[PDB]
Amino acid sequence: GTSNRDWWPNQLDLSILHRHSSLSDPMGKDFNYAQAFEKLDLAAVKRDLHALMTTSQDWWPADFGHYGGLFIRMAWHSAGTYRTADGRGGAGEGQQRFAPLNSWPANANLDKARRLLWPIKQKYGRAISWADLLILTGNVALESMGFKTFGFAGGRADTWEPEDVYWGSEKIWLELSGGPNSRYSGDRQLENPLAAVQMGLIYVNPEGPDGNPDPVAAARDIRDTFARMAMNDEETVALIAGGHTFGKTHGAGPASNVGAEPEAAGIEAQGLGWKSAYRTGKGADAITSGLEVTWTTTPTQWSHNFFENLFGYEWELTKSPAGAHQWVAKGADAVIPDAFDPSKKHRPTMLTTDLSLRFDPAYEKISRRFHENPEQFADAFARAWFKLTHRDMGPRARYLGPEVPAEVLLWQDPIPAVDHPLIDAADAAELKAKVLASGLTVSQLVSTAWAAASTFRGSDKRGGANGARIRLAPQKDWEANQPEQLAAVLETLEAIRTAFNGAQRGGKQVSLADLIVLAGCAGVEQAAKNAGHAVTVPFAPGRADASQEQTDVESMAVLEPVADGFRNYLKGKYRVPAEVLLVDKAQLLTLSAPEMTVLLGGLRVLGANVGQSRHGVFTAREQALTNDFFVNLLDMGTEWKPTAADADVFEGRDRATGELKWTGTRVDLVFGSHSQLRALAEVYGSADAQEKFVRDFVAVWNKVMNLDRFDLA
Amino acid sequence: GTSNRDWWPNQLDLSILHRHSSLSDPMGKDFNYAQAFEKLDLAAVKRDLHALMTTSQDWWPADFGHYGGLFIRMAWHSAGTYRTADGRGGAGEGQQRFAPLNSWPANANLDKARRLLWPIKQKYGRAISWADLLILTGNVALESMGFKTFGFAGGRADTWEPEDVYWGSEKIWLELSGGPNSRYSGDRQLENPLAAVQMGLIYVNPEGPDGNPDPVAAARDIRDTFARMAMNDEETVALIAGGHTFGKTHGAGPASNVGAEPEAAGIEAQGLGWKSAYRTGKGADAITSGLEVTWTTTPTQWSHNFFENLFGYEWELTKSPAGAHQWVAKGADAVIPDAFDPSKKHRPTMLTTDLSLRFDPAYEKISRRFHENPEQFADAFARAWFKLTHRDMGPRARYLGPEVPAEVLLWQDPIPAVDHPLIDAADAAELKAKVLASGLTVSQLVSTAWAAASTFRGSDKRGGANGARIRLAPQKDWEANQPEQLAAVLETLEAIRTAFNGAQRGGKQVSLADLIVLAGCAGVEQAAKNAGHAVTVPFAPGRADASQEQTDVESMAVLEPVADGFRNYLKGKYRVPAEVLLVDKAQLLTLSAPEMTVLLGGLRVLGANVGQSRHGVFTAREQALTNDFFVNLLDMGTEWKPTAADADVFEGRDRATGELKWTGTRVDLVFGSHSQLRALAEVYGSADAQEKFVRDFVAVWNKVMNLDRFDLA
Ligand code: HEM
Ligand code: HEM
Ligand SMILES: NNC(=O)c1ccncc1
Ligand SMILES: NNC(=O)c1ccncc1
Ligand SMILES: NNC(=O)c1ccncc1
Ligand SMILES: [Cl-]
Ligand SMILES: [Cl-]
Ligand code: NA
Ligand code: NA
Repeated sequence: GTSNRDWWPNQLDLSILHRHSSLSDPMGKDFNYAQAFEKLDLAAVKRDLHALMTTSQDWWPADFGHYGGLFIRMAWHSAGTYRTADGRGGAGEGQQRFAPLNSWPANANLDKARRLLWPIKQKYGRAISWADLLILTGNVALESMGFKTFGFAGGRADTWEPEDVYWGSEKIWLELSGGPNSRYSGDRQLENPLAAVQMGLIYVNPEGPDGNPDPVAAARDIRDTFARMAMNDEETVALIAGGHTFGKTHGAGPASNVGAEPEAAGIEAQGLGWKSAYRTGKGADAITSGLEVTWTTTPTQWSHNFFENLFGYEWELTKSPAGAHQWVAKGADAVIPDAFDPSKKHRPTMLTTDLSLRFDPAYEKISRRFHENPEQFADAFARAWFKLTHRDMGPRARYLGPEVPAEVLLWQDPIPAVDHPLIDAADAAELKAKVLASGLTVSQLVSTAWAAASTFRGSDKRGGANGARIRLAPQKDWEANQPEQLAAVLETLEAIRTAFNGAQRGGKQVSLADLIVLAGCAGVEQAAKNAGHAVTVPFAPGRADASQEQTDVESMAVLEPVADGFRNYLKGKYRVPAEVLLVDKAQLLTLSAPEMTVLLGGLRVLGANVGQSRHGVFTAREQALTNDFFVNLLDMGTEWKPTAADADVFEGRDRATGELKWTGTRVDLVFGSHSQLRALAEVYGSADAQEKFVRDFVAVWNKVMNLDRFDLA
Repeated sequence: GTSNRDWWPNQLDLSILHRHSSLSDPMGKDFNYAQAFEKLDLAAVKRDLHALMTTSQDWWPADFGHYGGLFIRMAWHSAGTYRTADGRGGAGEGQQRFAPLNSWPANANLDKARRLLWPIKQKYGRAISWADLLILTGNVALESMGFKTFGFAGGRADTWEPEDVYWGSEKIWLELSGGPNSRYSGDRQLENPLAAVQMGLIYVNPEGPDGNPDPVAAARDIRDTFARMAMNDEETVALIAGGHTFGKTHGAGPASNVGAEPEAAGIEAQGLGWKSAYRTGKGADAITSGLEVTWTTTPTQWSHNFFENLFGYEWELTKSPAGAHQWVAKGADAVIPDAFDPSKKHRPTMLTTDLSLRFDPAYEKISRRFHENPEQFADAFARAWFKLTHRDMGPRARYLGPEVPAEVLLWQDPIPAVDHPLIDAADAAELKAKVLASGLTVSQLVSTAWAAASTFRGSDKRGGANGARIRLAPQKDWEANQPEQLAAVLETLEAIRTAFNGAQRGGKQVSLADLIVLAGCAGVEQAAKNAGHAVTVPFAPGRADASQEQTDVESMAVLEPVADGFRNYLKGKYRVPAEVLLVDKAQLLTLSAPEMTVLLGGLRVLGANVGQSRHGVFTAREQALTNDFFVNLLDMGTEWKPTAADADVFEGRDRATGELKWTGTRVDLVFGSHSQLRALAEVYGSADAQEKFVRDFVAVWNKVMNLDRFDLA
C-alpha cells in the first residue's frame, strides 16, 4: 500500500510532534504515575525480585542458577542507548519493550528477561512502570549478588508507542563502517547525534572496531561512545569492569542457528524472538552475541576477580564456537565454573573490549588503581551505575521513593533549595513596571527569556530557565544567545533585582532566574499593548539561582543550540535541512505543530531573531504582538525565489511590480509550503484570528517558561 | 533515517488509529464547527464567490474570463475520490488540500483553484471550512452560469492531517495495468476497495483504457468505477455530460514542460506545483491533462450543446499538442470560442470517454433521452451533483444552513422523525428488567446490539443502530448477523416492545431501534453482575425505525462485514491478514488502539463470537464481564502453535503438560505478539485492572452504540 513517505520520502515529518497523544495512552487523562508509585510497597516488590533471581524457568534456564547477570545486562542496555547530543534514548521511557530497541541485535534474548518480569509487573500493575521495573531489577540483581548500590529513584512513567529517534541511516543491521550510509567519516569521526559504532549496537563492537580484534583501537571507540553517553574514563572503566564481574556471554554454536528478531517473528512466538535451532536452543546451548566468555571464578557474586584476571594472565587470540574473536588466558588452569555442568571448568577468557582496559594507557592507570584499591572500584562503580540509570530523569524533584540518594551530584545540574518567601502578585506587577521603566525593549526582554527557557529538552529533562544558568559559563557566551546584548540585559536586570531585594523585609527576595522569566512576560505584555490588546501573561515564581560550581561547563555544551529556528539561527551549514532541525527542536520542547507554528510566528514579530535579522520579520510593526507573520506569509500578492548568492535565503517580491518586500529562510517559508503547516498558518492568518493568535501565543510562551518546573508538579 | 516501517515493512500499523488527536488540531478543544457555520452569512459568501468567478488573477488567468469550469472540476474532484467499498475518500473532510490528493496527476492545477479561494477563506475564517467552501464554490460556479442546483448543506468540519487511505500498491504515478502491483486481475477485475483505473486518477483514463482510444471499452471502465462511487448509469451520464457542458481541458504543449507536483516542488513555490516551462506556463499556454478539448459553443453558460455536438457530428481520432489521443468533429465549422483570442474559433472536440456516452448502447439510450429532453438532463444532473457532493456527509441531521433540500432521498438511508415523547430513565430500567426476565442471554443481547451498531463507519458516516435496519433486508440475512438466532431475539424484543407501548399513555412509545440498543445495555449490565459488579450502562433514547421501502437494499450491501474481528468472523480467505482487517474495522469505528483492545477482550468473554466459536474465549466464566481474556492470553505458562489443518488457528497448550487449554485466531493472538498491542493487553491483564477494565469496556460499548447519533450533537 503506497504511502506519502514512499512518494515524497524527503518531505518533513510532523507526526513526531503528535506522538504520545491521549489517543494511544490506555491510562485515563488524569492518571498520575507519581502518585501511583508513591503508594507502591517498594519493599514488597524488591522481595519478589530477590525471589525471582533464582526461580529458573524451563523456557530460558538461569545460568549458574541465578538470573542476576542477565538482569544487569538488561538494565545496562535499557540505560545504554542514551546520547548526550540530544538527550534521546536512555531508560527513562521504558522504550526497550518497543520497536526498534526490542529487536536490536545487541538486545538479543533481553526479551526473555523482560518476560521473566511479567508476573511481578502484573501483580503490582500501574503502581510500577516497566521503565522503573527494568532499572529496579538491575539494582536487585546487584544487591542479590552482594554489591551495595548507591540508591534508586522511581518516577519513570511508561510510554505507549515508539519514540521517533534517529538511530542512523544504515539499511543493514550491524553494517560495518564506510558503506553508502556510513556513520563514520574522516579519521573515524562518528556523526552527531549517534553514540554507537554500528546500527543495533549499544556502544561498541565486543570483537573490536569493525570486527578487528585490536584492544588499543577498541579503546578509542569505547572512549568516544561512552563520552557521547556522558561518561568519562573513570566512570567507563568502573562500569565495564563492574558489569563484567558478573555472568557470562552466550555463543555455544553458529549464529546461523538463530531465527527472527521479535518484530519479525511469527505470531505464535508471542512477542519473543531469536528462537535457536542449536541443540536445546537455550541454557547451556544459548546463543546471544556469539561470544563465549565467562569473566570471573564466581559469576554470581561480587568479587575483585575481574582485574585479578585481566592483569594476572597474558592473553591469546582465539575464536568462540560461533566464530567470533575473543581471548583466552595463556597457560591458565580451568578455574571458571560452567553455567550448567558442575563437572566442567574453563580457562579465564576476555573480550577485546575488556582488554582495552589494560592496553589503552589511560585506562590502564585507572584499572591498576582499581585492582590495588578495590574499595575505590566499588564506590566508583556504584556511583557510575546510579548515574547511568538516572541520567535522563531530569531534575532531582522528579525522583521518587525511599531509596533516593541524599547526595547531590554535579551531573544532576542541581538547583538550590528555596528557603525564603516568594514574590506575590503585587510584587510581580511592581517588578514588571520597573523592567518596562528601565528602557529594556520588547525585543531584548523576549529574546533573553527565550534564550533562558528554550535550552530545555524533554528527552532527558535537562535545561530550562530554572538556575539562571544563562548568566554563567558557558551559556552566557553562546553565539545564539548574543553575548554582548545578553550581558547588557542581565546587568540591568541584576540592578533591578538588587534594588528590590534590598527594600524587602522578612526574608523575601526574587531570584535572577525568576526575574529573567518575569521580564520576558513583561515584554510580551508590552508587545500586546503595542498592538492595542490588554493581555496578562501568567507567571509562576520559585526558580532559584545555581552557581558556577554547580554547573559543569563541559556537560552544558551539548545543550548549545546550533540550530534554533525560533530565532532563525543556524550556527553552520548542515546536511539536514533547517526545517527538519526546526521540527526536531519543537519535539525537544514538547511542542505540537500548532504550538510550534504560533510560537514561531509570534517570536518573528517580537524581534527574537539572532542579530536583529529581518528574515521572516513579516510586519511593519515590529515589537507588537500581532498575527502579521501569517497574514503576510500567505499573501499571494508576493512571489518568492531563492537568492543567487545563497539558495537557503529567499526574496519575496510584489508579483505585479517586482519590488522586494521581504526576505526569509527555509524555516520561515516552510509554513507557506508544507501542506499541513500551511493549513495551520491559514487559521492564524484569517481575519477572525487576531485574538486567538494572542491567546494561543501567551499559552505556548507560558508553557515554554515552565518546561523545567517539576517543583510545581 | 531508517524507521521501524523500513526494518519491518509488513508489521501492522497502529498510527492509523491515533490521527486526528487534539495535538494536531489548531482549534480549541471546545470548538464546534456547526455552531460557527450556523452564524456564517452564507448569502454574503456566495456573493463574494460570484464576484470571484469573473475576477481573473494574472498568475493563473481565467479561461473565457470565467473560473466556473475550473471550480466545477475542483468540486467534482474533491467529491470524486469516494469509494462505496469502505466509504473512504469524498469531499467531506477537505482532504484535497493534503497529501497525496493535492499532488495527484488528475488534480493538476487545482492547486491554483484552491489558492484563488484563499482570500474568501481568510475573510470568513473558521465559520466556513475548506471542505464546505470547495463544494460551495462549485455550486456558485454552476449557479453563476445559469444552472439551478438542487441545494447545498454545510457541516463538513476541516481536518488537519492526511487520512490513511489505501489508494493502491503501485509505486509509479499513472502506471498502466498489468505491472508488478497491478490493481487488475482476471477479466479486468478491479481490486476492492479501489475505484479508479490507475494510481492518481479519479475514475478513468480520458484517452481510454490504459490509453487505448476505444469509447466502447472506455465505457466499461466508466460504468465499473462510477458504480464503485455509488452512481448508476443515469447519474453517470448526467454527471459527465453536465460537467463537460462547461469549460475546457488544457494541453497546449508537451507534458515534459511541466515540473514537480506540489508535494515535490521547491519551498519557494509556496504550496503550488506543476510549474510549466511552456511559453507563459499559464492561460492560453496551460498544460494540465495534456488534452486540448473545448466541448461547447458557450463554455461559460449552461446549455444542451454537449449532446447537440455529441450527436450532431461524426468524430475523428486526433492528437493534442501534447500527443494525447482525442477527437474532433468531421467537416465542422469553427464554432467553439477560443479561451483568450476573440478572433479565433475552433472545431468541436471530444474525449474518448465523452464518446462513450454515445457508443455504449446503454449510455446511448440515456444520452438520447437527455438530448431530446434537456429539462430531464438538467434535473438528473442537479440531483446527481447534490448526491456526489453530499454522499459522505452522513445522516440528514448533520446538514446545516438555509439551502438544505427538503426532499428526502433514498440514498440518504433516511430515518423518520420522532413525533412522540421518549422513554425516561425509569422506563429504561423497567425495559432492561423485562428484557433480562424474558430469558434472552447475555450473549444474545450483546451479539444483537453489536450487530446493529457496528455497521457504522466514520469514513462516510453510514450505518449504525439508528433505523433498526438490522430487522430488514439485507442486514437480517447477513451471515455475520446469524440470521436464525437474530430472528429469535428480534421476535422476543418486538413482543416486549408491543407490551410496553400498549400500556402507555400520552403517546410515549419506544422504538425497536432503541430497544435493541437498550437490550444490549441490559446484557452488558447483567454480565457485569455475573462478575460480581453492579454497573449502569449509559443509554440515550431517540432512535427511530426505518421501513423497508426507505431502505435501498443494493446500497446497503457494502456495509456487510465480511471481516469483523470483534466477533472473530472472516467470511472468506483474503490476501490481507486478519489482524490488518481488525485494525481497518477499528479505524472505521473511530476506535483508538486502547479502545479496540478493551472492546475485543470484553466481547470475547461475553459470547459475541459468530457461531459460538471458542476461538479467543479465554475464560471459564463466559457471559461474565471480566478481564480474563487478557490474563489468560498473557500467561507464559501457555505455549501456542499453529494447527496442522489451518495455519491461521492456534492451539494454546500447557507448556509443562501439553494439555490443550485454548484455541485462537490471528485476531486473538495479535494482542500477545504485537509489541504495542501487548503493552495495552498488559494494562488490562494486571491484578489491579478489574475496575478499569469494566469502566473502560462500558465506555467503548456506549461509544459504539452512539456512533450515528448526530441528533444528539
Ligand atoms: C565496552 C562496553 C561493553 C561491551 C562491548 C559489552 C559486551 C558484552 C557482550 C558481548 C555480552 C554478552 C551478551 C551475550 O552473549 O549474552 C555482555 C554481557 C554482559 N555485560 Fe557487557 N559489555 C559492555 C559494557 C557493559 C556494561 C557497562 C555493563 C554493566 C554495568 C555490562 C554488563 C554485562 C553483564 C552483566 C553481562 C552478562 C550477561 C549474562 O550473564 O547473561 N556490560 N557484555
Ligand atoms: C469519465 C469521467 C470523466 C473524465 C475522464 C473526465 C476528464 C476530464 C479531463 C481530462 C479534463 C481536463 C483537465 C484539464 O486538462 O484541465 C476535464 C475537465 C473538466 N471536467 Fe471532467 N472528466 C470526467 C467527469 C467529470 C465530471 C463528473 C464532472 C462534473 C460533474 C467534470 C467536470 C469537468 C469540468 C467542468 C472540466 C473543465 C475544467 C476547466 O474548465 O478548467 N468532469 N475532464
Ligand atoms: N553488555 N552488552 C552486551 O550484551 C552486548 C554488546 C554487543 N553485542 C551483544 C551484546
Ligand atoms: N525522542 N524523545 C524525545 O525527543 C523527547 C521525549 C519526551 N519529550 C521531548 C522530547
Ligand atoms: N474532470 N476530470 C479531470 O479533470 C481529469 C481526468 C483525468 N486526468 C486529468 C484530469
Ligand atoms: Cl527516546
Ligand atoms: Cl478519506
Ligand atoms: Na531520553
Ligand atoms: Na469518506
